[PDB]
Amino acid sequence: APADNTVNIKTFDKVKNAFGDGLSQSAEGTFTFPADVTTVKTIKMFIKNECPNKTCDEWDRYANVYVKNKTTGEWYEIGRFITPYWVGTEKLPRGLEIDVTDFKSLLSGNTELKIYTETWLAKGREYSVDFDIVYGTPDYKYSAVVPVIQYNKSSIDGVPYGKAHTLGLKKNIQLPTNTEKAYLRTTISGWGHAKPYDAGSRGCAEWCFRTHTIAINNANTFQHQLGALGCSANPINNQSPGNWAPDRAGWCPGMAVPTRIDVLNNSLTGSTFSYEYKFQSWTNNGTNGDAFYAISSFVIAKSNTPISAPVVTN
Ligand SMILES: CC(=O)N[C@@H]1[C@@H](O)[C@H](O[C@@H]2O[C@H](CO)[C@@H](O)[C@H](O)[C@H]2NC(C)=O)[C@@H](CO)O[C@@H]1O
Repeated sequence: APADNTVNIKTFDKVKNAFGDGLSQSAEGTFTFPADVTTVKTIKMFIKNECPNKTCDEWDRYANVYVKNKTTGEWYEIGRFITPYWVGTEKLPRGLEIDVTDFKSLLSGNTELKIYTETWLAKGREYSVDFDIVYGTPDYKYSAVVPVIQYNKSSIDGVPYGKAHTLGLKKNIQLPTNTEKAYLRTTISGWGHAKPYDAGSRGCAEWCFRTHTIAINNANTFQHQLGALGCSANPINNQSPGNWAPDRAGWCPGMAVPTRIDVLNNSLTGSTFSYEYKFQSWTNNGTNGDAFYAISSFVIAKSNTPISAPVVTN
């Protein structure tokens, strides 16, 4: 049979995210992706950060990429990473890799993308992003994705962690009746060294290890352990003198923030069910700054027959 092909799509080419008068922390652009995605098996996004000769904002910054929903105009976070300290991603020839297959329905035709870095220096960060589309035979011909929650405009725009009440994490999701497979895609990272510290002088939410929970129809169904990823083993090991090696809770400097995939029960199909993201209980005493969990959680619906995006309500 004709060999299944892989197409590479180049979009951002050495774009700069920076902070300054005539500068911008984000860069957006429209790129042409093939129109038909019915045979797309995988899409890999590669982010190359060019930071030669300490020419960039040397801090380990929060950064992310979005695809625009052509009809609603809403930006969906397709990938998130923390810039390495001092250097770029040169240690990785193709750059940081994040699977964005879940968004194949949005990556068709002239598609608008946005890349942001929470950079506060004019030096900023420079990137080049390309995508590999691998065609073959996906088990499901059609897919639809919609965000359940997105508190991710920046690290400090994440959900405040440790306050008396934490609202905005509960929604209702309505899956199409023709849904054959459904699952959640979640990306969460913590900011801050808020007190009280955990043993080991670990403040929240950057350093304190936590396991969060997703409850479906009130039943605790999935668990998200934000533990040690093994930052010392990071291939981008040229980050010193920055504090790159110790483990943060669920992330590392110079590494993509992990994508958590939770497969929903087929009994949920053709139903509206409750979704609730619950952070592990903690109370900020407010003596050492804030704590925030930048989070985006999407629900993907797949079927061999055309499927509309699931409906999310409060
Ligand atoms: C990924 C991560 O958590 N990075 C931290 C940065 O966010 C910190 O930078 C500080 O970020 C806040 C919020 O954007 C700014 O208000 C603050 O000015 C900025 N501070 C500096 C010195 O750039 C950073 C420093 O605390 O620590 C990590 O890099």
